[PDB]
Amino acid sequence: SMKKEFTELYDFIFDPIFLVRYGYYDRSIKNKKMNTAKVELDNEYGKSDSFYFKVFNMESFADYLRSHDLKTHFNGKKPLSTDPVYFNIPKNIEARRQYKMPNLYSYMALNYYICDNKKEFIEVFIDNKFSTSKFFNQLNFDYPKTQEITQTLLYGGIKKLHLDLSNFYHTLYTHSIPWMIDGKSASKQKKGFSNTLDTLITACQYDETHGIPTGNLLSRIITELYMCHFDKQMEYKKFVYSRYVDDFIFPFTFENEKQEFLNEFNLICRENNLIINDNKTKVDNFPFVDKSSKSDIFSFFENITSTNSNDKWIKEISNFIDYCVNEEHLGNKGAIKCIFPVITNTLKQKKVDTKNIDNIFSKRNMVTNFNVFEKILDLSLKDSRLTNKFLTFFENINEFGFSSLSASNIVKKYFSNNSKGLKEKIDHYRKNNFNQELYQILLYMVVFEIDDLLNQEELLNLIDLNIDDYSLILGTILYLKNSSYKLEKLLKKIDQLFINTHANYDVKTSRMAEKLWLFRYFFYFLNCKNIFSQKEINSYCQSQNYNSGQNGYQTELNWNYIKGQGKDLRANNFFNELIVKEVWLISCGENEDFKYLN
Amino acid sequence: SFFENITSTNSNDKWIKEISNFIDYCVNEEHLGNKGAIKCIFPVITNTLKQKKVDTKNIDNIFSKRNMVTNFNVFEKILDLSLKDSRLTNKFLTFFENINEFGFSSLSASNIVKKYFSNNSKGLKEKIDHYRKNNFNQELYQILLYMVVF
Amino acid sequence: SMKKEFTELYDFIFDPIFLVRYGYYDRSIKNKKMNTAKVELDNEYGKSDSFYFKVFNMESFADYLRSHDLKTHFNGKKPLSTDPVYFNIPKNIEARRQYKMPNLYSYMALNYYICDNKKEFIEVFIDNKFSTSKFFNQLNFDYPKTQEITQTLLYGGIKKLHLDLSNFYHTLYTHSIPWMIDGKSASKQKKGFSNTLDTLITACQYDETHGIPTGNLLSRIITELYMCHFDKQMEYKKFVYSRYVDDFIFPFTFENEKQEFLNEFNLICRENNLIINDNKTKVDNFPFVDKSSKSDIFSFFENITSTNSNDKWIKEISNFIDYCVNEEHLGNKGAIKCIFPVITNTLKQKKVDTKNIDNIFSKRNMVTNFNVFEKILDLSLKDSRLTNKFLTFFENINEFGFSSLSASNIVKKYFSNNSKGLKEKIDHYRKNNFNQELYQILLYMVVFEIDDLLNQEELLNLIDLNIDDYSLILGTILYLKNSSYKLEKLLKKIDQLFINTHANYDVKTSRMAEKLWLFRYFFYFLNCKNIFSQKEINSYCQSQNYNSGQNGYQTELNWNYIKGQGKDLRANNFFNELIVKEVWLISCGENEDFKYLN
Amino acid sequence: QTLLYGGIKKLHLDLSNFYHTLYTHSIPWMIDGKSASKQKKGFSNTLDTLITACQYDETHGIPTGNLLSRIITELYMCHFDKQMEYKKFVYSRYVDDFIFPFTFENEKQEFLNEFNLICRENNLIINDNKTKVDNFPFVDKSSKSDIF
DNA sequence: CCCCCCCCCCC
DNA sequence: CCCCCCCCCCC
DNA sequence: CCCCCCCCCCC
DNA sequence: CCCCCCCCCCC
DNA sequence: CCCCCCCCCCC
Repeated sequence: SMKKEFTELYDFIFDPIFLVRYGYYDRSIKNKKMNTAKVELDNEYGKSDSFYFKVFNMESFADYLRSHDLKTHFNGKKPLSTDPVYFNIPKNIEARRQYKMPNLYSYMALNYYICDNKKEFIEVFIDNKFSTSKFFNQLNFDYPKTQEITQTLLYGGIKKLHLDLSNFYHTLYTHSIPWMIDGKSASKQKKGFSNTLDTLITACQYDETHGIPTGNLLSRIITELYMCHFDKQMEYKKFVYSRYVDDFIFPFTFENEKQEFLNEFNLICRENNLIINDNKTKVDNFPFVDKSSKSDIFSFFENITSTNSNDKWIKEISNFIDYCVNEEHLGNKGAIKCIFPVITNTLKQKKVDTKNIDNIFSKRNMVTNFNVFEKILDLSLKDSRLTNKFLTFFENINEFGFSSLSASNIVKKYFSNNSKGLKEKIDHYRKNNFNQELYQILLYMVVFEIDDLLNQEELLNLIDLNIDDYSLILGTILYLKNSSYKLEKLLKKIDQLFINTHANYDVKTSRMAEKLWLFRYFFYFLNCKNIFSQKEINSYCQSQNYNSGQNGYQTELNWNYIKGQGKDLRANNFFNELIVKEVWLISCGENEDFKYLN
Repeated sequence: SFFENITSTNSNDKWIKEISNFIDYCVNEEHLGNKGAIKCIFPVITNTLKQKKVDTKNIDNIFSKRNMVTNFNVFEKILDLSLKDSRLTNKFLTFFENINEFGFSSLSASNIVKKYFSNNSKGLKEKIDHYRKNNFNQELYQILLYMVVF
Repeated sequence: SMKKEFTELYDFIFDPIFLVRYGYYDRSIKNKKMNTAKVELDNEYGKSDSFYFKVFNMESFADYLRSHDLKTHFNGKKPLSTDPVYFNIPKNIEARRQYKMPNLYSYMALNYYICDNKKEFIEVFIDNKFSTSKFFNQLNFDYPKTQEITQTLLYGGIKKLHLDLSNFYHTLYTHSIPWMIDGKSASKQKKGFSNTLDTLITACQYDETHGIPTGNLLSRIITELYMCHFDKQMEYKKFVYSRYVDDFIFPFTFENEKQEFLNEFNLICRENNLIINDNKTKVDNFPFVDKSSKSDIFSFFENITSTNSNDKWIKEISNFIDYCVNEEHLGNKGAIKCIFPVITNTLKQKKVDTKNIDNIFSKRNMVTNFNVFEKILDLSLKDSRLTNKFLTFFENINEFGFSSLSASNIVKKYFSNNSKGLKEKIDHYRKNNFNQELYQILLYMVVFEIDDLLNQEELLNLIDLNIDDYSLILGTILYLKNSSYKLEKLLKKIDQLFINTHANYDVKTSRMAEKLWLFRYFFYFLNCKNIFSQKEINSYCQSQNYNSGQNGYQTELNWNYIKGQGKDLRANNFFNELIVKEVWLISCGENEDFKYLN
Repeated sequence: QTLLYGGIKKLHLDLSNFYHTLYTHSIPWMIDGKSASKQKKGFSNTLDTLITACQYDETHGIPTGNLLSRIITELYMCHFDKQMEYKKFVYSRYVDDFIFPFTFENEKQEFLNEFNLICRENNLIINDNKTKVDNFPFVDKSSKSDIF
């Protein structure tokens, strides 16, 4: 039954371990058996578009949860307020979009509350008919199935009205969530489900009521609940439409239907402080335009075989990249995303031999200096949202036989040829807080062993304020990967950053409820396993004249002393429990020395 | 040449999705100014089904299958396409005649059209009233002819 | 000196009595001597665009303040939370804009706090150089002077960049006010000036942190402080521009200047959760376009004299209206606003005799049935933001000699000819909460003695939920103006409304901290002076079987019983102090019988 | 494609009527420096003399339609390229079709100023109609895959 | 995971 | 035509 | 020339 | 207010 | 109809 498929999917999804192991970084899996009871390191079952799993993942945390219960940390009535990792990404070539990756403690508080009240979500989701977003790309509810549902919903209509909400996630008033769930006139008399949910959301973003912490699956689930209650209001008024998150497709024939729909939709938006993006409002008349047909794209390679020469494969792949970039320019949404999966699947399906793949992607044409890996790398650097897809593509063809040393040399050569523009780019994103672009550049330098772009001085200039946690981690990794440099300068930079960050806070505020919680955990976890040698930390702190004590040297660099400071130590106790059990949140590679090339 | 790389060895699900994408593609072609593209949908689907040499029971499965999760059926999509333009009534009924000869059961088609009409009864009654007041003869004719036939 | 003119203006403005007498309804006066120490009723010195002064004004309250001190009501640390009057107005022919007229108690709390900390505002305003909005159209800082300042600020630039903030007032995060004033990294540790200011603002909108309560002068002053601190940040980075509220005019010559400005402006907007309206972004190249020249408009009437016939005056005025409507269509902002003042000033300056004015505006052409007052009335009904300008124009020409009975008959005839469309309009705005349009129609019916449009049944359908206070007052006035109808049905409607409104609240919430505070004050003030006869209220409440008691009949209609209910009675005590002293907030006319035709 | 790496935007520039209005005495300017035209007998001066002899001592334009003209024009344009490379710019040129890859508007403006300066020095005129910036995702209208 | 056909939307 | 203000729309 | 894959840009 | 020239921007 | 390749335009 339809109901029973929905129920299976939602009992899979609404599990705390699922919700952190794939939810935190917004990962999707296509089969329940992918959710193995072991730590996954060498492969990736998941599909994600934000963060590189081989460096940043929740596998160790999920393994910890699988055997030990952290319910006890999450019984205090008032949820602890914490600062998230602010991580700004491109919306397009011009605009920006803000992610907020919550403190893991606040994430887990919200996570257990949502799984404890999962029926609040599941009854509405299963009763809902208009949402194609209430599957969250999980299991087998992929893009063609959601388009099938949308097509069914658009029956009978000679016209389509398209409506969008402007800046929906990022300006959503969080106290309007209980209005949508329970009725606005019942907000005026807490202790209910929706009020507590709002409180935990604001705790995830430091009691900020402006917007929802975007970039994770719990936020998507809460937003979907909000929007399915919007859908319930519109359905009680007897309207039929398709919604993907905030993209409303209204089928209609007569203008009175359209006008009555617009009045009702305007009314609910005004009641809940929602704003329509009037730029995106458009009526499409039949015959309907469809710019997102992907048939030509996935059938680019029909007439090429493994009997074709490696040169024809190279030129065909190059033409493919140009063709999909042009398709995306023309309005074919997701065409650039399609380049990497379909190249990989064509290489697998045409059954090209490993040594032929090595020749295809490692060949440098002598006259033209052209190499097709370099073209694909430059394409990925054109949009930092493509970082994960590019690195997954590299992983796949490296498995297919493309040598990792050859890839490292190609990326090194690319970076040397473009070093000046790349340094100007790094400076641009550092001044303007373009977090994902800087992250992409540093992650490529970490992955492909680029040690020539930035010297010691620029690397230490990376460790400063207005740098996101992930970039701080990647720069610190770049610095530790170079054995020539000595650790005192990094210790000084990190200490300065920690003190300056704590200076923005009440002196009774715990460190792990503050900004840079993830970098701090990285540091304390490294120090706990002597990559950050305890002797040289002692030397640095002697140089700084810190007073010793019962726990140690009374510095921001000493977790033994830090874990006990602050009035509320709940986040500190949670992260100390993680540190003692050797739960890592940042993967240091197979051999603990920060190499990700396999 | 939409259907060059599909064969009778392809699964019925791929045939369903390929036909759906075909309909969307020709509707977009007609929107872009390709005159007669929507007319082309029915003859070339029928000729592809004949030429790919798909078996009668496979045709029955292709056009009678209701996907349980999505409630999608490809005959219902083609029927709704035909109701989008009443000049398509004859082409739709000829297409139904052809695939019914190809093996698609007439009782299954009747149930599919009945279900479509029940789900859209309110809008269809408003449509009937519209064409009755405004003398839209072919639209009313198409609706009543579907009710007679199915 | 420049400083000393600024100082004079700001010591005039930052006075509590000024800030309520002209600030509450956003009124401007051109001379300090207009701020008389008496109640103004028959004339209006002020200039306002929102609410009709002859019905809604603060003159009685200001007279009360002038002799008695209400500081004592405003010493409790935690400000009482209240609901404002929600009053939605057209933004244009399509979009809407929300006003929130605060509870007078919360207004006065904010008012005294701001005047007590006026130096916080005045130092920044006087030090500011980029704002042409920091004069609030007061005294002699009118439109040409602000344009003079803007012109000076735009010197040296071959290009202008225009930037706007989208939905600035209505989506402003109120906790970002202390960020702008003090620095965002100092929000994390209250008791300071900016935090208390934020708290009083949210108290004005029922502890809602989404947006600023728009439609009054205190909101404009707070928004100007916010924006002048934005200007201080941009000036420290050595940029020069003109700002009107959120309209940024950046003068520049080279594209590097423009790009650096855009990066800095984007950075501050991202820091303070401000969103640029990317639709309004445009660069203008010299030679510069100027679509707002008003020279032809104010010189339409140069070649007409009082020796011209009344027919030529009629036709000239008609052509004038068409010409300014076309000017506004072409992008001449404020051209339609210009119609009424310049017609009035032309009639005064051409020195047309009173009987000639009567003939001009009262003449009905027999063949064409055309009357120029009816055309101007229909123009005003085309945009409800024109209500005040139309009624001021009528007041002026009525003073010039145009008979009020003739105007009443003309408006009556108009309303009879268009009764069907007008009833459909009334229903439209009632279903869709178009508050200002409904207000305009009911205010015309009140002013011009229209008693034929709506019978008793529709008038009682006016008294229901989702109707703003001002429309509720105007409908109740329409009902009391008709002596044929008896008062029991209105008493039943009003009682139902009061009970239903209190049902949305905690049972310990005081009535005058709730929605419909202004309607409730209207009712209680009428009952206190026996327009709402006490005998017939007793009869109604006997019919409803209310239990009597120490104060009276224990109903929502009895202020004696109502004033003592609720845990916090501060708002009730303040409004009871107003009621006892016969301070009215709604003018009932010269002879207390609700006639405004003079 | 290799030359256009690293760029989020492309600037397209063309020279108007390049072959047919090329001042032939500007060839020694491009090859040797304009301030060295004022004191012949050198390579570039003799080359200019033979070109004008091919078109009846006409100094307006280059005799178009043969490979020697293409070689001389390519020498001229590669010296233009040497001037732009010494100022540390990277672009693709086909004859007179300049494809400038860039990311920030300051790069584009500095390139435009330098290019304008050299064009003014050598009596070269930009076809302002063909000037356009393309933003990524880039348009490509010349795919021949369906055709072949 | 298992054992042809895939691959895209949003915030 | 008579005795200021005019003057244009359509088919 | 020799022995699959080609084929187009400019002036 | 008092005693020529005015009149418009925003939210 | 018979025995590969079809299939569209208009009024």
